[PDB]
Amino acid sequence: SNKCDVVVVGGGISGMAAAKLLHDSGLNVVVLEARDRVGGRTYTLRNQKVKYVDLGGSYVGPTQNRILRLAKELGLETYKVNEVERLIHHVKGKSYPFRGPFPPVWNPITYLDHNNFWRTMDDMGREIPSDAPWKAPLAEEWDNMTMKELLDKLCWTESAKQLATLFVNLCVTAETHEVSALWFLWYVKQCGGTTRIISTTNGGQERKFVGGSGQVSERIMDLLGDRVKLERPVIYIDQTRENVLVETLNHEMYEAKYVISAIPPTLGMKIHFNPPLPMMRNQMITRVPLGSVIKCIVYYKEPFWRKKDYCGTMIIDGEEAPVAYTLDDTKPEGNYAAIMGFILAHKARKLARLTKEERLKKLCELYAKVLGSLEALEPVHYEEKNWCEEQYSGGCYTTYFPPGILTQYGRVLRQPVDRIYFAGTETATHWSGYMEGAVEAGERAAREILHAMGKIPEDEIWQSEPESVDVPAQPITTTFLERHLPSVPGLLRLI
Amino acid sequence: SNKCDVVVVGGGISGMAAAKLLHDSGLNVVVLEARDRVGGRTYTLRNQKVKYVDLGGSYVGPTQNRILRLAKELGLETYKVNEVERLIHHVKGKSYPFRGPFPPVWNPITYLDHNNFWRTMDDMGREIPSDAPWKAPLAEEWDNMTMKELLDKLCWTESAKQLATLFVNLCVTAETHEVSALWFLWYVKQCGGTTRIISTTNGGQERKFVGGSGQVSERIMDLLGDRVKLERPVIYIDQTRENVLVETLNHEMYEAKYVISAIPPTLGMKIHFNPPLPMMRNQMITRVPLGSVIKCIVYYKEPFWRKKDYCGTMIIDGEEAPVAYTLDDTKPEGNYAAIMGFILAHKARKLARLTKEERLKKLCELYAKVLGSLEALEPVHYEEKNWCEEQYSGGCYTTYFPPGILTQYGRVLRQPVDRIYFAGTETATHWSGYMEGAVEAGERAAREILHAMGKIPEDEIWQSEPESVDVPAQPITTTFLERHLPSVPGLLRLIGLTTI
Ligand SMILES: *Cc1cc2c(cc1C)nc1c(=O)[nH]c(=O)nc-1n2C[C@H](O)[C@H](O)[C@H](O)COP(=O)(O)OP(=O)(O)OC[C@H]1O[C@@H](n2cnc3c(N)ncnc32)[C@H](O)[C@@H]1O
Ligand SMILES: *Cc1cc2c(cc1C)nc1c(=O)[nH]c(=O)nc-1n2C[C@H](O)[C@H](O)[C@H](O)COP(=O)(O)OP(=O)(O)OC[C@H]1O[C@@H](n2cnc3c(N)ncnc32)[C@H](O)[C@@H]1O
Ligand SMILES: c1ccc2c(c1)[IH]c1ccccc1-2
Ligand SMILES: c1ccc2c(c1)[IH]c1ccccc1-2
Repeated sequence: SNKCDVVVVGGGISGMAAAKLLHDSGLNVVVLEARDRVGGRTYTLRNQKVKYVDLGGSYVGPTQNRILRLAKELGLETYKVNEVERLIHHVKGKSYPFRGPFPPVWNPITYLDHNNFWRTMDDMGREIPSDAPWKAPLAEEWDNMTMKELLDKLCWTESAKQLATLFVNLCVTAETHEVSALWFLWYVKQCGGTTRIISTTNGGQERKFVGGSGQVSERIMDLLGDRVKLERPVIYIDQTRENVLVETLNHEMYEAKYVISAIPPTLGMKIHFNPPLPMMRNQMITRVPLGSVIKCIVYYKEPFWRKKDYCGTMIIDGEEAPVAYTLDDTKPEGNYAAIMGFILAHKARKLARLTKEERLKKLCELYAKVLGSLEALEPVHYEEKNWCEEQYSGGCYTTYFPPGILTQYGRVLRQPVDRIYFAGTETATHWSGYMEGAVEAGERAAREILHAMGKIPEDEIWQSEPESVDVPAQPITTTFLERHLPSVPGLLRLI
Repeated sequence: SNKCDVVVVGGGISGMAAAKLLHDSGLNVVVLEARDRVGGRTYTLRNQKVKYVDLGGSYVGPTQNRILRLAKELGLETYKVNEVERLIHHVKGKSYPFRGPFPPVWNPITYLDHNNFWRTMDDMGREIPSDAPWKAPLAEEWDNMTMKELLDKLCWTESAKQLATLFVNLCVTAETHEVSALWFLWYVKQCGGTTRIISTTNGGQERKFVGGSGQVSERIMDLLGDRVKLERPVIYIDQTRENVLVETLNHEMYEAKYVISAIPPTLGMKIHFNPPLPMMRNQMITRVPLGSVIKCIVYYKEPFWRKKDYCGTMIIDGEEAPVAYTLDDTKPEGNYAAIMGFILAHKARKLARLTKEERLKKLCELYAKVLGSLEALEPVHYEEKNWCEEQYSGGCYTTYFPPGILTQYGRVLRQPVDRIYFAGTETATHWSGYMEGAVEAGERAAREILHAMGKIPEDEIWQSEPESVDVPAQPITTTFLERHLPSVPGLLRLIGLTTI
């Protein structure tokens, strides 16, 4: 058997971050990665036509200080997602160009409804502990409702409901009826709230890595060399003995003092445990699916939308549109002009049955309508990735919690099981579901093990992160009117 | 590599029924069973104190003809669960003895609400195809709501809502808020409806197997001999070559023309697939958890409840009661007096913290109050099984579908993946979640492979089952009043129109 201090299961960002921290501490780490590549839910494809493209996780932003610090240490640079020109909200078959993070509404009733919806999500969020959403004072009430129910309750307008729906679909690549209100509200609040999560400028979509996010995992793999074992899917973990035994599908045996599980919680199901997992984890890892998304990048000779003062961001309401949300994916040099769009939630399932060429045509025709340009009909290249297909991801971006699960099982997610500690973005308390959360969880799990080894004190397991100098956070602000305008039922009570 | 025609993954009733059918058709079958035993979610414990006790699936009933036929063929007999004396509905700290399948109410408004709740469950069920619940006209609308939301819409009394909630908890060992309304309405409909599923006499809980339901799998294992491989958890299935390769955790390799997956759908995750599963299945097997239950059996010197004219059936409403439902589990001979109780859904999680001795005390104190009997405080023995703990079950009784899942993923539950066919009770179209469904699905998967091999025509894949002559099904009947009494909103609509 191959003997080491710690086996890290999964060479995604979380696993790689944990392995790098343990390696840097002088421990012998081995990273066992199921795939023939590192990066997991990050994947950067290189070819002459795109140079490079992120087909998985890509965007980083302010307050994601851990992924920015790790990336900078590995010699990576960020550039800003193009948000110079106008965003588009495409509503009832018409493009409404706008500026700012939130699509505007003109109907005064609809305005109150929209304002109240975003405000209420953050108000509810403020009662949900980041590290313990199940401790929210109304945790049971909110966990026992879907986002669909909450939105049906809150939204007096079809307009607000459709945008809130799009927002849920885009945040968590799931339907409003699929997810716990408590979990969703937690999810938003632990990314710093509605503005932070939805924003390009000053939000989660501000930046991308020059040369692609896959370089974070690739360059930690560069550092660790042969400590990374590719095509080593872990099938079995045995903690009955002095040392933990980790077995891979190619029959290899790894012996460690401790294990970090840096895989999506539900992919814990692909590992056979001895002894059995405790009851609550045994059931938890069956209750926590990942969302559904196809990431699609259409390439053009030029970023022709910029000529019409569109930045390439499109928010596209309604069932018919295959893509509800797009960003400009042009390279910082202004070449390899491209529009990135997500086919979200049920549409990922619906449109997966088409050919690549058919999806390209649907995307091109949608983009020609929304951008109002025939140039959208003349793609020079197309790249796409359906994350629903991935045995070793389960989906993207992340794990959602259906109604009732977070309150009953949420405490389990990072509870050590003897000498197995849990990393993975799902176990983060901030930007859980992001590359940031991956780094937070990997490093926290690694330091749980350093604490178990008597190498660090309890108070050093959870470590704050200095703010990035390259990507500083600007405060999230609201207006007096946004804070105090009445809800639609608020305005009715008054009449 | 160990070569055969069909590898069956899982030695529950479904995989055993599949293996038996294929074996009986002249094929070379292997059953790869993860545990040191067969039976899966069925498990008959034997010791001197209890003689035998089903800690898992136990009850069979009218319309469950496939399990009755399979059991009978294996030499098993059934007996009737005790329903001679009064059932108890325990609501708000008081016991109300009654007779008949549904706890009665006297309050006329409450009467219309209860009547309408049960009627509406079945009315909605009649819209849902057993084999394609996603084809219900309102499939999307019903699949996008929880049972909590549907009860909130339907129940105009707290009384009906509390009984309805208990009904859901008891039926699918899940909270009303955890489960799809479409799926739950399908689930009840595919068991023959509210009366059939809830009833002891003339329903799902009418009978038990003499000696325990574990005998079904054990006796099929005896028939198959060494073809059943215990402690062979499957870890890897490879379909990239001419023959399917199935690898187990101990590194044994099996080579087959075809595979039957007879494991709960989500436990499909414990297998690494080459090539990868198609997208829809890849995601479906992460979206379908099993419910949560502790089955608890408290033993007494005598079935002392019978002397107070109580059959041992207690429907116990509300949060404090660890157990919401009990049946007399006394042996047919009248000895090893016992009360079987379920600790359901969240209470299974909540009370698993306690010691066995502490759960026993809580159950006795409950039974003492519900039965008005100090004798309930004098148990002689106790057995329990928390199914939440089982790596190779995931829970009990069965897989539930959270909102949105059944319409998006439902269609691939039993869709073959190249040379893998899917059995297990979850893939049944009648009494899915039950031993009956396990038999239906195992046999159907087996016949799919027989069809793929050109051994039978397509029209023999799905086979009807002759009605058991031993457990005849009384039809489910409604009275004129039951069909036409207005809902509470129907009564209110009538009152509106009279005053006009
Ligand atoms: C897919 C996706 C993700 C994504 C997103 C868009 C798409 C289409 N956009 C994002 C974004 O713009 N910014 C961001 O921060 N995140 C975005 N996401 C999410 C992001 O990619 C993930 O949160 C992050 O990559 C998660 O990292 P983590 O390290 O937690 O998880 P992982 O990448 O899934 O890595 C797990 C690795 O484990 C291997 N694996 C799985 N099972 C096994 C077994 N049994 N044995 C060994 N290895 C295993 C996986 O192969 C993977 O490499
Ligand atoms: C647990 C339970 C179930 C139950 C119930 C009460 C409880 C507490 N009450 C019931 C009742 O009164 N009447 C009834 O008809 N059903 C009742 N249920 C449900 C019933 O037990 C189940 O529907 C039924 O037994 C399911 O049979 P099925 O054959 O579909 O599935 P299974 O029993 O889970 O068997 C699966 C087998 O597969 C093995 N396994 C799992 N993973 C693997 C891998 N990777 N490799 C190989 N084998 C695997 C399991 O060990 C199991 O044996
Ligand atoms: C709200 C709004 C937009 C996004 C998100 C949440 I996760 C993300 C990743 C890439 C593009 C866009 C998003
Ligand atoms: C409704 C009512 C009662 C039951 C069921 C559904 I699954 C069954 C198995 C054992 C006891 C009770 C039940």
